[PDB]
Amino acid sequence: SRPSGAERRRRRAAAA
RNA sequence: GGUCUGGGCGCACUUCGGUGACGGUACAGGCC
Repeated sequence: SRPSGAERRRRRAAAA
């Protein structure tokens, strides 16, 4: 969309 | 940052939708 900033916090939170 | 968001930016991917724990949680907001 770009990724929704919250969606950046979800990137690392998919993993950690 | 407990954590979620929002929508771009300055960059790289790609079906051009979204994917990217990159500058960077930085910006401004929710129960902090």
